[PDB]
Amino acid sequence: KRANKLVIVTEKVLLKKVAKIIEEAGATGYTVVDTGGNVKFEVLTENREMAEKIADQVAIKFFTDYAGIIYICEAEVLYG
Amino acid sequence: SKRANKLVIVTEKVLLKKVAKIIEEAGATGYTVVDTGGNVKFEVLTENREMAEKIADQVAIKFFTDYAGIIYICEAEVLYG
Amino acid sequence: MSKRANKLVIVTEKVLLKKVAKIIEEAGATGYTVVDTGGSNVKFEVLTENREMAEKIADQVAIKFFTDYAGIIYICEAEVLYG
Repeated sequence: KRANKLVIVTEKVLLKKVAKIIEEAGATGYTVVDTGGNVKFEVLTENREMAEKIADQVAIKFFTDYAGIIYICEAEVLYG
Repeated sequence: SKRANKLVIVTEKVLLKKVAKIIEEAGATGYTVVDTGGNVKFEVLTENREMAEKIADQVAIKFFTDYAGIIYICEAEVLYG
Repeated sequence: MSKRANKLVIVTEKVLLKKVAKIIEEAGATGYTVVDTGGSNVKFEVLTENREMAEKIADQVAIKFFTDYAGIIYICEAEVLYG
């Protein structure tokens, strides 16, 4: 099944706040890693709409005050 | 340049050695492994689709009825390797 | 609104972190991610302006280090939403 792999790279301080947004958006799960260049979230979303809803919330709420980038990659889910 | 399958396996850290063995025994030339929250995340650029699916089937069938996990594929264009 | 970009990923030996970071920056990359990985190794991810930049960075890293150090370089298509 084709899915959207939404990736959010932002400042580590927003880890708890962004994780809440992902969960409240109805994301079934997500990965989070520490990165240099910060924290990187990866979320396979049900549909495009959910990927965009999470992206819009994060951006609108934190991207005037915080550094970050958001992107989508196409993923084909085999299991899970 | 060559189109390849980037197989990604996210599962519990306890299965690191077991999953690594499956990748290697499938004939994977190499793989990346990282610790993750939300766990261990494997990334493997496979020769062909068939090998990507073989590894995915093996891991899922063997561990997923007992452990948490997700397996997916992303298209990658290999420039060097 | 949205823009397609090249997500260049470089996985190599941790010893080359500083050297590869310098190549990315000198190529004109606006930013990049770097993580520690097993398989120590280091993984860079760079969303490049265009394909040409992705390939310039890849050619420099590969030609200058891959005969002596281990590594792979690939590109994945990314759709940038914010940033």
